[PDB]
Amino acid sequence: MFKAIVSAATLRDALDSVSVLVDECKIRLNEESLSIRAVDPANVGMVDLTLDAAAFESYEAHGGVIGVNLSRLEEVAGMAGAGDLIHLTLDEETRKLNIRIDGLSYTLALIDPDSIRQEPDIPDLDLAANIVLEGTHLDRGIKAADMVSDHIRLRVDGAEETFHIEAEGDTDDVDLSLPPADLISIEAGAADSLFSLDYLKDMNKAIPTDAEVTVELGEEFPVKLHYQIAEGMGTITYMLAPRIQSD
Amino acid sequence: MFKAIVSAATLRDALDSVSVLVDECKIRLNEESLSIRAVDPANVGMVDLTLDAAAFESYEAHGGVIGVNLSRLEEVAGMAGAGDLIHLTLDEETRKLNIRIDGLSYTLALIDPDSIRQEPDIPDLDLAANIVLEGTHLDRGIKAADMVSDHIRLRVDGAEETFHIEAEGDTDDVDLSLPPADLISIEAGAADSLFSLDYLKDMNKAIPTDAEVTVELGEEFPVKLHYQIAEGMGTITYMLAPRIQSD
Amino acid sequence: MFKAIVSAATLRDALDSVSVLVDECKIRLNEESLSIRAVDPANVGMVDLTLDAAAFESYEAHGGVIGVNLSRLEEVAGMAGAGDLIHLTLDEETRKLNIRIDGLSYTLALIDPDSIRQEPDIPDLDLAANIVLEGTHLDRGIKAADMVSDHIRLRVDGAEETFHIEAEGDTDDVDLSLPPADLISIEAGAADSLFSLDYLKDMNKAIPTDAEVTVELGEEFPVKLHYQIAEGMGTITYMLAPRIQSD
Repeated sequence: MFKAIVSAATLRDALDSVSVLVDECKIRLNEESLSIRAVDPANVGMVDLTLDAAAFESYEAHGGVIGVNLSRLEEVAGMAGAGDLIHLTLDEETRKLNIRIDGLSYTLALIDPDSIRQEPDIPDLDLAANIVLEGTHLDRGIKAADMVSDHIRLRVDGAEETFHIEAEGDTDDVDLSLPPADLISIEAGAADSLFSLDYLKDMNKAIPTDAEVTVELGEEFPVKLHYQIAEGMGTITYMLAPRIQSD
Repeated sequence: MFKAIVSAATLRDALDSVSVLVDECKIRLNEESLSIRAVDPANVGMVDLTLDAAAFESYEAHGGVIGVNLSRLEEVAGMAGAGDLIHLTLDEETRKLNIRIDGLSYTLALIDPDSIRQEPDIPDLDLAANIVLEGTHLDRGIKAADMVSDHIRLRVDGAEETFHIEAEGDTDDVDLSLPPADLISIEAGAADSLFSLDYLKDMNKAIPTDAEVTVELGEEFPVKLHYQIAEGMGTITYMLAPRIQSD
Repeated sequence: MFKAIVSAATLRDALDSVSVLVDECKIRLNEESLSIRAVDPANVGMVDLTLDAAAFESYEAHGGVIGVNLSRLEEVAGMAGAGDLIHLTLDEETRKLNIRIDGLSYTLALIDPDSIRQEPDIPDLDLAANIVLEGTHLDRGIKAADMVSDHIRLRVDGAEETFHIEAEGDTDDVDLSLPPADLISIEAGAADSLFSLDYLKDMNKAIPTDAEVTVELGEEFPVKLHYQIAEGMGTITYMLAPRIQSD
């Protein structure tokens, strides 16, 4: 089994992230925690999720991987609230998924990990010009590029260190300017990258305010977003497809 | 006339209940209070409403029955709020309906009771295994069967006394378990019944939290729901069509 | 340039008013303030807006008129909140529009005032039977005529001084009765006028509660609505097409 009392609040954060990109979850429950990670069909979105130590009151595991009917758990798990603790009880078999929340017991027929889709790996990369900002201003920067230009610039190094999420389009443009001051941390390097704002939309559509956003900036490569979304108890790594940077 | 200062809050509760099932209201104003009650066209829903003593500051009556343009009063009466008192003034004629709320006077041409539809009667039944629960957990039990199975089980007597609103469907199921403790009252009997969750949906779609739900449980028969929805000033009796109980 | 720190709250009030009727804004920035005013295509709505002294912390002007891509500024300006101060910086050219809000700089290609549409003038009229009421009861009066009758009566002088927004329609009617008392001011005259409730809808769809509504009442003529929508810092003058007053 996988014994876990999970704070209710850790439920929508974990199972919603990949949603944007996959419906079916291959699930990995390892001895330190249980993680998640897949590429959407168009291969334009990869969010590696790693769930951490003591995020539930207890738990026991040894190997034990599951593909979950993510398309079904998605709304059923969301019918619950944060202030509750959750149980993950899956020792009987892999065809069912039992969960306990507010007196309600669930039984879901689960899929064998081996017949869904190949599971990705870690592009092994180390970028320079890494930035940080809170999710509220990061999504608000997205909301500004969400209609003028289609894709978002993360222009880094605008006269040595600087960031910019701007978008050029016919007869209208937009620039979000973000200096040092009151910007948690900086790594003042040289990289800037392009990305498609839409495939960013579905991604930060779930990130209101108070989530530290970390952007690994490099030149024209998949940008890495490192996150701890809830009380500071989780990560959601999003890589979006680059774009040629001319304009 | 029918002189009634009705607390605004008693307006949406009274005229919304049948809505789910009928558009046209045959209305009965008797000397203790004025009540309501009809079967939807598909004959899969009957909510007998009985309005009680002193729910308005005053009132006078002697016979006097009305069929109301329920399809029109429905949104006009809902344009008002609870914190107001309402007047029911209908002595001039039966072709109009005058009501007073916030300085706004209304005049509706009303229908003669005798040309709409037959008005039902009280199935005369006394069931065993009667249950009680608050509307918030009752609708929340409905929300759980609202997508896995189509109809809701009220399984009563799961090893002598017990209740369960579970729903079986291909490769996925669900069970809501409800013991004694912190369940206002019980009548520990033997009956369990099936019902269609949809025709329950429209019914408890209006019941958030804090409404005592009373379920007359028997075996495969129309279940009776007894209610006092607002400050504890009204009833809405819902009978939903049974279903064969195999599964 | 036009130097203006505008309270964020003055942004949605100013640019939303004409929206209901025009998409393209011919903009007039005069030495006391900058105003706005045009007739919708169907010529059934004219809202003359005049922005006043010190509504921004500072400003400089000399002539300088602009036609704005109102259809684009409309959602971009609304992506911001009230608690912010705004800058109107347009000295470089008339092809662009630069605005500053929360670190985000904007650049919009602007149109030359001379190629959009003729700009109206002030019907020069002085009516009698002028009324006043707060936007909350005025829109709530509109919400009552919004479904029974199509157009709203402003019947003035119902037995010397009185107001009424009533609407007659087949087998159903409605009347909103409004006396002296607790009705800020009156001018007890003789005029009553008709108007189309829809073209009033889009107009007071933006007026919740606490906005003084002033209705210049006369007989069958375009009614004038004088307003100060926000902390008491703006006007929106709406003239709606009369209607024959029979019924």
